[PDB]
Amino acid sequence: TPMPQFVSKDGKHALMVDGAPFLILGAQVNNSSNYPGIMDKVWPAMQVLGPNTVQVPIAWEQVEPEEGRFDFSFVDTLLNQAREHKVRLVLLWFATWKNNGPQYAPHWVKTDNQRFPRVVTREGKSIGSLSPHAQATLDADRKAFVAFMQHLKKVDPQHTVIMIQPENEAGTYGSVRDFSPMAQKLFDGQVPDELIKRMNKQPGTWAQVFGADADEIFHAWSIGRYIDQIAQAGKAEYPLPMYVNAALRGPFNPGQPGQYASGGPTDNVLDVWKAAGPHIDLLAPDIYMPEYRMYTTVLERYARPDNALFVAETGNRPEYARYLYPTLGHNGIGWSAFGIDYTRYSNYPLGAKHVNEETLAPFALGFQAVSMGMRPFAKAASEGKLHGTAEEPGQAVQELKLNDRWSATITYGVPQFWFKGEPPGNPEPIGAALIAELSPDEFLVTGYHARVTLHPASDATANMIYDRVEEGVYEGNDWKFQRNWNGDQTDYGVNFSSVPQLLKIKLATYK
Amino acid sequence: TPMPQFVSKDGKHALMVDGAPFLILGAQVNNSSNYPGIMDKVWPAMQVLGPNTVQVPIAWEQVEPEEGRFDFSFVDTLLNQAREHKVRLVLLWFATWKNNGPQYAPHWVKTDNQRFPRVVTREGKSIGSLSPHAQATLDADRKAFVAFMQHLKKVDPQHTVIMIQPENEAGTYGSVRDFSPMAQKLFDGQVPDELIKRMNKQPGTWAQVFGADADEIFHAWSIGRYIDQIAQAGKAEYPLPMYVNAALRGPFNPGQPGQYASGGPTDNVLDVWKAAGPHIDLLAPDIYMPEYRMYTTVLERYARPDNALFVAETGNRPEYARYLYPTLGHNGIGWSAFGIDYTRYSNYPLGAKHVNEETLAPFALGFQAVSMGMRPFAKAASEGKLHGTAEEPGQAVQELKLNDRWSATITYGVPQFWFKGEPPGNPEPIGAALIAELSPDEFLVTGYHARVTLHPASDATANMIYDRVEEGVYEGNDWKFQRNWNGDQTDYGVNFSSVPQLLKIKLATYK
Amino acid sequence: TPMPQFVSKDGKHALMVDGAPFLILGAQVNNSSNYPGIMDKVWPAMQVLGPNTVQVPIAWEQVEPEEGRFDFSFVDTLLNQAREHKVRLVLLWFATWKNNGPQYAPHWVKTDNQRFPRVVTREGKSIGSLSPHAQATLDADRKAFVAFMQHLKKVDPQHTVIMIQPENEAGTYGSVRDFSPMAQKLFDGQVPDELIKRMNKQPGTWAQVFGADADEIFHAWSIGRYIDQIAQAGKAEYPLPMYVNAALRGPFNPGQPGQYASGGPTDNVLDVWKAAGPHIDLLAPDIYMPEYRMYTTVLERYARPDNALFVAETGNRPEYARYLYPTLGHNGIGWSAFGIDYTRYSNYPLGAKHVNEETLAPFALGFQAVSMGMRPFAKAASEGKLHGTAEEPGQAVQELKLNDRWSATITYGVPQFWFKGEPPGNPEPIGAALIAELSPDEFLVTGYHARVTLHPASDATANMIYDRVEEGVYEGNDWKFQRNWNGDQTDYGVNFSSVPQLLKIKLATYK
Amino acid sequence: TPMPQFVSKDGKHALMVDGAPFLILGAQVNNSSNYPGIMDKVWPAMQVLGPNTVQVPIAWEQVEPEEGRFDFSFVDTLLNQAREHKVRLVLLWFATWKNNGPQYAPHWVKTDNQRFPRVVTREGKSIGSLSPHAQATLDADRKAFVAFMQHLKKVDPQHTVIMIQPENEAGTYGSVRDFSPMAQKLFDGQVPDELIKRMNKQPGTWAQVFGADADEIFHAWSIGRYIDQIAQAGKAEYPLPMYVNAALRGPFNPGQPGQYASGGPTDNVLDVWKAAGPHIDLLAPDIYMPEYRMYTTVLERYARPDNALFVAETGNRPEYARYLYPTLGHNGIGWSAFGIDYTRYSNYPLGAKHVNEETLAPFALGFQAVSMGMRPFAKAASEGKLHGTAEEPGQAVQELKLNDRWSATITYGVPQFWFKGEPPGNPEPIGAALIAELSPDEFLVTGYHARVTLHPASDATANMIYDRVEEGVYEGNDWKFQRNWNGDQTDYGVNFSSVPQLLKIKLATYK
Repeated sequence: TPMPQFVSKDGKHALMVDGAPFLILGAQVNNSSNYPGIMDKVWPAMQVLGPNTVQVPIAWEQVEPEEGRFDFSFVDTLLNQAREHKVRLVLLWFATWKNNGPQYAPHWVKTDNQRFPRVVTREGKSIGSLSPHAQATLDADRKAFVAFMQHLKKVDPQHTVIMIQPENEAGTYGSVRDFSPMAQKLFDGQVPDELIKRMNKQPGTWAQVFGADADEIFHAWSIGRYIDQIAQAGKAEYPLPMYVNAALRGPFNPGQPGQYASGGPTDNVLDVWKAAGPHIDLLAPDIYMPEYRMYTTVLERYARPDNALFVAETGNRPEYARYLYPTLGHNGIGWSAFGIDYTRYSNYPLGAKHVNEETLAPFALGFQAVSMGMRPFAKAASEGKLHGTAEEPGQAVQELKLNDRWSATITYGVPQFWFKGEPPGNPEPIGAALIAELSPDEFLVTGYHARVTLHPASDATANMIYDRVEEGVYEGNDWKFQRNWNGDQTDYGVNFSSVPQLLKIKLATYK
Repeated sequence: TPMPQFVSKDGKHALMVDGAPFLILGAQVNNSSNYPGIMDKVWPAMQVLGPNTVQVPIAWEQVEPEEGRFDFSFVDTLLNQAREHKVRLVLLWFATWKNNGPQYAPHWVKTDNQRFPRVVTREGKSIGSLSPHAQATLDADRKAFVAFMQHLKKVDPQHTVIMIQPENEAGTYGSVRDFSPMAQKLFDGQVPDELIKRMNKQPGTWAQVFGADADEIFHAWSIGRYIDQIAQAGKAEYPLPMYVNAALRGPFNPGQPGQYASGGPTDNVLDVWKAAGPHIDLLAPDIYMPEYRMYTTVLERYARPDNALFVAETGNRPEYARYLYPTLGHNGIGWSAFGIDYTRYSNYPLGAKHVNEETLAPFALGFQAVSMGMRPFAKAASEGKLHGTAEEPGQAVQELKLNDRWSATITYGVPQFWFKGEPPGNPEPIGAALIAELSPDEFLVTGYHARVTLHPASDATANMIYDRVEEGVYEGNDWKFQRNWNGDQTDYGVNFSSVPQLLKIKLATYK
Repeated sequence: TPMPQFVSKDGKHALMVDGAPFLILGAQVNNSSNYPGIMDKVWPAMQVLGPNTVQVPIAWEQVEPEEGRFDFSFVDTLLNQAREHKVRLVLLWFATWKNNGPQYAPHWVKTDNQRFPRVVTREGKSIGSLSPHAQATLDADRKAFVAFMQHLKKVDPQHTVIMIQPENEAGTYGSVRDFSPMAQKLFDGQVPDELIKRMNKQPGTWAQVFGADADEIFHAWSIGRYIDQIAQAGKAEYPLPMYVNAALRGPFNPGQPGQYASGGPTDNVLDVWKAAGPHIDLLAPDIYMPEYRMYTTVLERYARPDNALFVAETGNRPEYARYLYPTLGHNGIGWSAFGIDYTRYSNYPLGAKHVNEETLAPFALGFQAVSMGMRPFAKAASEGKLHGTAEEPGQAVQELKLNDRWSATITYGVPQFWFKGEPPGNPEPIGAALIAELSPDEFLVTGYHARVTLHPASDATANMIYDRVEEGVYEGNDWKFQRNWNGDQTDYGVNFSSVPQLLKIKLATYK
Repeated sequence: TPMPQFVSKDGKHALMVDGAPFLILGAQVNNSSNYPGIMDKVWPAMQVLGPNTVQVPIAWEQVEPEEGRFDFSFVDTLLNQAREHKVRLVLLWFATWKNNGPQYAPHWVKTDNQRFPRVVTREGKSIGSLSPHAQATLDADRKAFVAFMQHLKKVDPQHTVIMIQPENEAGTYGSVRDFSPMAQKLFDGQVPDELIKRMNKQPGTWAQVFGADADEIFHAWSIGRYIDQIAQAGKAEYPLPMYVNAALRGPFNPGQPGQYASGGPTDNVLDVWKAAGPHIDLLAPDIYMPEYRMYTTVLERYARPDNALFVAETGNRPEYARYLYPTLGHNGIGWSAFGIDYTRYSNYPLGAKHVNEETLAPFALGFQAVSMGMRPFAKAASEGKLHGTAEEPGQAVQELKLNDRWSATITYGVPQFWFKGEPPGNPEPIGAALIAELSPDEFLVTGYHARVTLHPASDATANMIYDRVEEGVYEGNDWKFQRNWNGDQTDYGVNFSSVPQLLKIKLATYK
């Protein structure tokens, strides 16, 4: 009965849950959906979407409303509800930083700018972001987080909670770093040796070592060390996997640090964050860029040999749903949609104007399909054998290289039969496909609004035979056969529309 | 267990109901919805709208169909039904005047123009309005009203009925005053001393004292004294608060008296009516002017230090619903929509072509929101601490000054998140906000189709902190907490859509 | 317990049913809806429409399928069903003529053109209409009709059946008369004395007496005498009222006889039919002319001092519904819509493409309204005191003279409140009003999509007072009060929309 | 209690089921709807459509997954379900050929191109079609088919299964014939004597006898003999009727053999297939040509004196539904729509994008109408006395010759009453009519979106009388009368809309 753990070796990764790889199919409630009196607007939405994991804020202001006086009653209530509604949990520690700011820190923290000081701009102004350099703020956050992880260990031997997110989009808007004297005395000092090593540099001060990027790298290092110390102390009580989430900078035309949240784990300081954070298992992007080229580039930059891809947040508008499968195709640990409840809040223009059964349906389709084979899909991801893709506007055909023997053509917006002319694509980009290689000649295949045409990748497989195309579902790891597709259903690839269908396809050659 | 009473001192007012301030959230049935056989088309509409007070006609013709033979059986039935359906009552005495005319007076009154004479025009014609100068008509109305108030005292110790409206839009169409000899002998006489005092004038006859306005002021005085005598005699039996309602003249381009109902409490004879009517607690406007500038000007003119604002009637078309909150913002006693039943009558073009759940929804939203905190809202109004505003077409932003420390920006038609560009306003003007100052740093806030952004009003509060933003409801005066809004839900003001939500917002500063 | 009877004296008429005047609010099933196995598609439509009288074919071919072998089992079944579904019946004897033809005569009649000969054209051709001159055909029809009326007397002491229609649109298409030798020997003879008397003519042969109209008048006389003899023999067994129905000729631009059904009771041979038919109580028009001027002219021509108006058939398209009230305004005996069942037959373009709750609603509204006061309305018609009108396209205002004291203005398509501008009319012509004078100052008033404004018709009533405007219903002749309309509901006339409402309006004058 | 049998003599044909002629009103499930776990998406669609016969694949790969190891469990389950849901079955043997290919043959067949060789092109390439010349493939298919028919005999004494289809669209895409040496040695040989006889030719080799068509005729003969041998061996175990289905070549502009499936029973090798296949009862077209002229021409070419017409497959788009009645008008054995289940597969553009109650309704209408008289309709077809027609775009009138005495005019898109102008046709071509001659003067008539006007075909019947027009249904062969249509319902022909109605019309003449 092992607890959840994150493993990563030689560029292959797994979130182990109950002793086997697990893929997070996640939903995050809105930021103020973290009280008993509002949960009856959370669970009905989850029942429609059907995530296997729900992200919920655990606010520092609610568990330590007065210093030393802890209250974990909402954690207790939430664990009971998640167990009743059959989901795992990822708890979000809203503390020193939530979207750069201290708004979720307790009254006795965020109103006391002397004991818990804010970042000071170069021009001398205090701004709405707590300085990472103050020992008092670190001590207070870590104490509450330690008490949190101690409580969790006592009341969750079921391991309902599988990961913790310490802080939420840490970083600073409105200044590249802290310019207070306390900060400057550290910025004037020598760059720590660990960072010199990891960055392949020569010793010196921050200004000497990093030049024009010293301010931003200093801030990223200082935030990273701050959260790493919290993660280390919490893991000493209850060593759940832990990750931080990034408010992104633009992948192609980023602004200046401070326009984006400086110091957060943005795509230019990933090495700094890895060096600062040996106790942080991964750096997760929060992706609200609906354009295909931007979204998929962010996925590629955060999927590294030293970083399992977890899309911790993404939009809940219907065009976002299709990005689930390409995310899983990077063989990370999963993907989560943000803003899933019926509280009538909307983060439009980032997300949907409303959350209801219609807006959730495109998301539920993928969650249902993956859930039909989640443990085999997760095993495949743990071995780097998952492939996934989403439809790009203006391109009705994609090619997926599977292995030496087979490839898959993905065609969007076509009939499930012979068609004349070039594939038109779906009227809106809504298609996706997901393929796991189970063995060299057998694949798990699902998709929607799309045709998947497996075909030979070499002369050795030119004489292709469909041996079986079994529709069915897995119970855990046991395959439950429904029917063998054949005839019209495989003559023009295998075609998916709007219902979740999993196909276990065994290929052969005639000899 | 005190009876209802109206208190007013130094420009602050309260309708005391069950020993505490009360705000009327009212609905008035149509003019012929005052019989047992039609009430099953009243209560289903009230169940949807959810008023806390219902206005119903009590017709002189129904309670004294023959002289001396009183019948209060409908009053009895109505009290039972209002108690069953959990509303308070305001009873409208349809007697000497209903919309200037005697149509609701009994057969033995309105067919006898000798004993109960009509106004005579300057040219000698009797018109459809009873003369205020006839002692017989005053005596007969007052007798029936006294018997009415005696009956009410006996059968309503519960105080279901909280106010009485003697007469209904008294005044005269088609003549500025009565020109009959009976009238002229009074018009030739000396202006009574009380009116000379209140009007800051020198003694004389009506023509000497008031000049070109003598005819209209004489008529207003004479009607005012007539109704005051009825109110005084009724209050001697059962001293419920009492008010009269005004058919309005145009605020900017009024016609001549007689085109509008001359002698009624129009905005140019309010002092005359106050002098004539020490036993009439307030002069209430009936507002069927949907244009923002006209509607809000009428509110300002009738909200005086000597006159608590009560909007006794207003339209039931959807654009009217938003005027509830600016009305309450004048710290009067409430607001009532006219024409609320399912009898299939329509007073379009003044009001809605139909009354159903769709047309009532915009009204129900505000009634539900205010009802969630009605007694605290009424306490705030009794202290002059209520603020309210409605959306004006072409203006997407309003500013509300709250106190020395805080103000509120009201923004219409915007996302509940960051938006680029100037606020567009709602496509139709439908937004409103209502704010009560509970203490210098704590406010009750609700609105719809609107964003409320509290912000510093002085250098002393520049370092603004949201201490709590508690969503919840009051049970009487006891606050029932649901959740604390934070994060996305307060980063861009607090945003309201189409559901009733009450926020108790405590502000702080970091130090 | 009297049987139904028709009375007519000095231009005033009544269908007496159960000892008092009765107004037929009728529905006729389609022509093949006269068998047990199809009645379950009749009664559900009647339940929606709510007629008080249903017309049903009784086919000669079904009650005498072989000569001498009578079968009245469907009559028995139908009486049971009409009693169960609470309607009266008018039975249509489909025999020698149905729409000019013998198609409903038994096999042994309509296939035997020797014993039962057809009309012969001038050029020698037999056409699809039976000759009225053959004694064999008269004898056979009359025998079956006598057996029919004998059976009815035995099995209907309840008087479910209130009238009989002998034949159905008798007349001849394709020839003005019979030109066979049998016919010519009668045409050559002397005009019978009774017809010479009634037509104010001098004796002679048909050609001498009537000139160019001799052929058509001869045919009308001969058909009239034929049916009169059947009616006389049937009435001798069971003297129910009896009427014949007319396929109309054009009121303004009629064709030639034979294009229209020559010999039928068309508007130019009404005197001939009255002379030929002393045992036929009335001549009823079948009106499928939707244009206002044509429809109302037909009503005027068939409403005579010697002819009570009964609209035996009219269209079931929605524009026809409004013609009910002007029909009743001629103080005849009622009005019936044709084609009322759910068999999925349509007589479009004459009638509606479908029969369902939507197409029936405009008809049901009037039937419900009249049924709320049917016996008082019928009493008023029996005295010539009913007034009715329907909306004409392009005319939004009509005036109804009621008596010396009062008139009514009918205004179409206006608000139920003050409106600026000229009345626009309803977008389609759908309005109607019905007014019964109960006494000189009291009226029964109903309407739909219309305003009724009673107003003085003389200087004596200039000082008009609404004494009562009672909404309610009658149970038999007992008035059941609901409420008194007043205020807004009578300030702009009394306004009717889409629900059935009956108002008993007592007018007064102030003195 | 006879088993099903096919009889054909002198150009008249019958499928005898339970001892009497039977007309297949068929539905075929999709190609992968042949497993227990998917049948719950078959029967709900059949319940809506209401076929009397369902076609289901029986796949060689499922009944002999390993050689010698038979498994008929799905056959057993399917028989139980068809009996429960009250349909007959036609089982489709998916074996050596399914749409030219071996995809439904077992693993040990289709992956072994040595023992079970594919067709070789002229240029030397193996293509996806099994060669008919290999004795091993014939032996293996026939063995499995024999075991299949043996099993069926044991478990289906109820005769739920009425026909078998050996193979499915046999033929070859991509080559006119096999060019392998094995094939060429047969092609070089002498044409068998039976084919020389039937083709009215002189002896010789294939190239000598048939010239430019030798390749295609050789292939058709070789496939025909292959399947005939299977049919003969299966019939020896259980002699159910058997048929083959044809992937069609274009009727007017066919491509080359190999573009269409060469060797299949295309319209140019019907004589070859008749000569090769004395044990194959008929050659059935699969018609996915929606254009009227192409569809009806295919019907005419496959309806031969030596070939009963069975439309084994046709489209499930709504325009196809109307082709049922003209198919039955060729006096064959029935008609079946392809793709009838709720699995969410679509063979659009050939068929409908979706299968649901709306898309099935036009098909269900005809199935319900024919089912109301199926055994009399089948008796009439067995005697060549069925007549049927469908609406052609641009032609609103058709004439059907019935016999010497009567004809029927079919008019599309007109009212059920008199209309002015030329018939417009239905907006889309949707009408059809079906007429059985029961005796010289009595007909069974049904249709939809159409008028049927019976009229004289000779001077002897000029004096036409409708004797009876009985609406009703048959229970087996017993007529159950509902009503006699007359009057309006027969004055303008008999008119059909969207509900199933069967009329038994007896015609007479008056004398």
